[PDB]
Amino acid sequence: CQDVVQDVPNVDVQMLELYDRMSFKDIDGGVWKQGWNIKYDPLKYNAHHKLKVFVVPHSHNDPGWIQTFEEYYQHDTKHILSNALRHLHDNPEMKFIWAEISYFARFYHDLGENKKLQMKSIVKNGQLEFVTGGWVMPDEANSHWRNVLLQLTEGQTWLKQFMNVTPTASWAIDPFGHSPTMPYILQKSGFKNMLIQRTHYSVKKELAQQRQLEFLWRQIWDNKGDTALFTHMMPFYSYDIPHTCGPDPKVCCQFDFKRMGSFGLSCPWKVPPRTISDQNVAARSDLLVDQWKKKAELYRTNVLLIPLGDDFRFKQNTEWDVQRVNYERLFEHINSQAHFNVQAQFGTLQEYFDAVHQAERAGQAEFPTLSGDFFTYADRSDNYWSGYYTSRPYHKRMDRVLMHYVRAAEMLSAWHSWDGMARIEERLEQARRELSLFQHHDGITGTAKTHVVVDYEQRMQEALKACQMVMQQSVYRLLTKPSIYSPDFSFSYFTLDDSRWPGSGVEDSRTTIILGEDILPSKHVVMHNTLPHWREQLVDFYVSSPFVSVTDLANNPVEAQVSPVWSWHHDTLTKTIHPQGSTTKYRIIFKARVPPMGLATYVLTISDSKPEHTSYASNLLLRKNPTSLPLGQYPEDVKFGDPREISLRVGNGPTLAFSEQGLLKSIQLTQDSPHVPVHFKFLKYGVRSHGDRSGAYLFLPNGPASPVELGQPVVLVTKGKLESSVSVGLPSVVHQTIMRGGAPEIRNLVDIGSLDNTEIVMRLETHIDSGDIFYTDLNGLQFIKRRRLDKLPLQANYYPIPSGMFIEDANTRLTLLTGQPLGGSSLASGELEIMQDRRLASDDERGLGQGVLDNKPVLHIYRLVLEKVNNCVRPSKLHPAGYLTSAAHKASQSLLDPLDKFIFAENEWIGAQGQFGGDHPSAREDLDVSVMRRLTKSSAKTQRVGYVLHRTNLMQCGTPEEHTQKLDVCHLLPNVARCERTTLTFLQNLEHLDGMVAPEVCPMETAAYVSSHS
Ligand SMILES: O=C(O)[C@@H](O)[C@@H](O)[C@H](O)[C@@H](O)CN1C[C@@H](O)[C@H](O)[C@H]1CO
Ligand SMILES: *[C@@H]1O[C@H](CO)[C@@H](O)[C@H](O)[C@H]1NC(C)=O
Ligand SMILES: [Zn+2]
Repeated sequence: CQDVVQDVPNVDVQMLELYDRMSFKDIDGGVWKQGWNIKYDPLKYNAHHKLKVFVVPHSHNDPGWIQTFEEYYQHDTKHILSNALRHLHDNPEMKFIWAEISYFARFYHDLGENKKLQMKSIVKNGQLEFVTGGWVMPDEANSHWRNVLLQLTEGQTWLKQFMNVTPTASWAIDPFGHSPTMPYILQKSGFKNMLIQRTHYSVKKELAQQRQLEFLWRQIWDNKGDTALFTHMMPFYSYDIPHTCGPDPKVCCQFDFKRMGSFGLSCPWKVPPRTISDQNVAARSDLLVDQWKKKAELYRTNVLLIPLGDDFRFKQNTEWDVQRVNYERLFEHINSQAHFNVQAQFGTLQEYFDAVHQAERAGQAEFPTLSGDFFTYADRSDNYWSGYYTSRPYHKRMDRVLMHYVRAAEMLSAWHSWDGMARIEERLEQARRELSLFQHHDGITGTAKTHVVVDYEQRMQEALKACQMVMQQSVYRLLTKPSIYSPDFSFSYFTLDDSRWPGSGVEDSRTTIILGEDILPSKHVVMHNTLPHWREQLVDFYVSSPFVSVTDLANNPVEAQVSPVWSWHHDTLTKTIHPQGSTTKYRIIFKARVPPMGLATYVLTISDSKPEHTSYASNLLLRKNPTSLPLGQYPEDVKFGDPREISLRVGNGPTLAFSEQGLLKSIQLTQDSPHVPVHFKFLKYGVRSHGDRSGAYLFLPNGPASPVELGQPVVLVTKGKLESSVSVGLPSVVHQTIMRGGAPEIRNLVDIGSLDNTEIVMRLETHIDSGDIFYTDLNGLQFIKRRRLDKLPLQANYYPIPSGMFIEDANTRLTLLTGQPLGGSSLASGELEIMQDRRLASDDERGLGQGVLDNKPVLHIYRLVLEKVNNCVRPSKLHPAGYLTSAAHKASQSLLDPLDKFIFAENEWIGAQGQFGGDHPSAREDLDVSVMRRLTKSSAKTQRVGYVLHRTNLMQCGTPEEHTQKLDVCHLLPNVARCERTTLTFLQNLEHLDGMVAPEVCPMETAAYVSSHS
């Protein structure tokens, strides 16, 4: 195993280091606005050394953006694919590449048998080539690596099954900036090459000058280079034809033959394309070859990539003809004129890369190594695209909730084979596809039109119902005596109880468990733990009486706490946002202990008075002019007081101090230790008056953020033995700090309401000497070092916070973990800030054609971890990575993969069992079973189950925390006959494993295994 902490990799280009030295000046470079006037030596090419040009036709099909997936399919894409099949079938030298498998699958299944055979032969013969092969071309900023892998797998599994091909070349031309998480997943999925486009214009200029646009991209912590994936970064401002033939768009536009008039389209540089003929072909070729040779100067080999395409192109039959025939004329003339020393032809992406690598092996070139990422993207001037790190935050949070449900449904149902009548495969397929579709760079990114966001949300809501049905049927099967198990596959044995989604305040969707001495006295509840180690976590349920006690299934009492159910309302009468307590239901809380990847059953029983093992929280309402708050049968009266500082401590954990406005002020780790200043504050950013306006994509603040005026907010304090909290109703936000004895949990119920042209940010102010350094994660997979640069505007210093961020000095670290991707930064030493929501009334000119005015209440969740780190073994000052401690990693896990809760729906569960998985191995804390998926249907003689194992890297800080079982996923299910290491998509066997034992992986590595069973 490589050491990912102490050996700083030596690479030719390290993006953080490049960022430190680069100038980022935005000067007019001539026709190539953001470059320079390229020049070439005409004698560089001759008969023995020609320029091989590959023109690769393509069509960017967004799965939802301005139209919904289905509307684009009906009005556009089905015609693109139908005409592609026809044209390629009839024109054998023509080529075309295809990226979005969601669309291709949709298409293919509406095809007649004869067309399917035709389609398969143009794929087999190489004319139609799939690039990447993912269900979509995912966003790279907000997406979790688990879902990037999920959608890549959904598309490639479809391609292998139906087209019998697995792409090894990736094409990502539209994501708004790029992540090293991609080469990481791709390289472990059999890929050999990848292409990217949207990177900072300054970076493009800088790398082009050094001919470093093609590089071996390795992970920032990879000293050896085993993760390296050859990468081609396109050099210009866009992937359209005007910006892909060469440096001058006025010239390249004349070579987009769809712009002569009958298609509506035109050249904004004022010169239109003209049909090629014998009279003008020489003059046209002169212009075109000149462009190619200039573009060729920016790269190292004599092989040139020339994409030919744009959004939803190759739709009309006449369009196929006008592009094909004109380019064929150009090719015939150019290739026959020795003096150009050029051999040009239509080609595919893989043809291009194969030719480049042949040249490389011929010693014609050597490529540089690079590590780092490509965020935050700006396509021009000061237009940094950091607004989409936060846009439509409701759905961003929904993404993470569905990510987890999918994982839990596939894992719970993988333990058995199911009869087709149960429709398990069918429901999981739908859940996987709706979630995969949302990874699209206009889905999770929050950059689609209002009704298209609605379409994605409705699809994820059906996916969530599908997962719940699979999960509850599975739990019923795993915890009912076999000889009693009698399933009705359309019945609800259990209903899921979720405390954080949609969230209290967003939607009253939780069911109350109704008990009564004169009716039903008890109720079974079941917790599932998808993680591969024993886990204890407090779980809460709503009950109809405060007098309830908890037992495990051997009837051992379990300590519990009951609290009122508090909800907040903007009292548009005394003009306050204040809490109300339920007089009809209550919350019971207790610690559930659940086996690794297993289940645990508990029983809640009502009594007529205080039970022996249940305690009650005290409640304090702080506001001047208080009024009473009745709580039905709750046994303790609410206490009142004037606003004041307060301090709390649950168990032996930290003591937190709060301001009189109910916000965190300081944290004291132990009895003795000091009160570390850590203050939460909410501020707002506005939009510029004149000039470029912020929009769904762009964040263009009219200056630093200004404090939200709070007034005298109402603070609610709940103090219990197991859980305490401090909640405050602020304008636009009900902010809550919850304590269970470890790092606190923070929840914000954000409702920007009608605050047009406003972005609400949540900031943490500390005195940690962080300087200009901070850390953010990439796709929930790794943490990268960021350096705030004052030579860049504020918006350029915002980065994706997909799951976490932290700042530290020599002794102290503050890490903020999130349950949803949002934008964020450290704008000053000791500060961390993360955007909560943004309402924008103007369009930001990137084609969306609307602002963001469809905001809705959303419950954001976080864990806040203050830690001493002077004793931790950290990477050197020069290392570009950072790593979490054990506590922060477990805190991220508690947000992304909590215990699932099921309430038995009927009165009596006959044959109920108390636990499942008590014999599963409890693996080391840095190891996770990211995916567990049965890959075969029940009629298959040999069952196959796939596992994706991921090991993160946690800092050594002096806490032994040892003694753990080795997890061998291949022996989790009985009767194993074979165990294989495979690509992460499970599509290719890479190693036959001895003894059918799957070894554990190294820190920061991810592996896949498939176990076969008789
Ligand atoms: O085709 C052009 O005119 C290009 O410059 C592109 O603008 C092209 O429309 C496309 O990339 C626009 N992309 C499409 C969509 O997926 C994005 O949100 C959006 C952001 O601008
Ligand atoms: C699938 O591709 C393989 C090459 O790996 C080929 O040998 C096989 O015949 C193909 N199967 C089908 C259904 O054409
Ligand atoms: Zn796009």
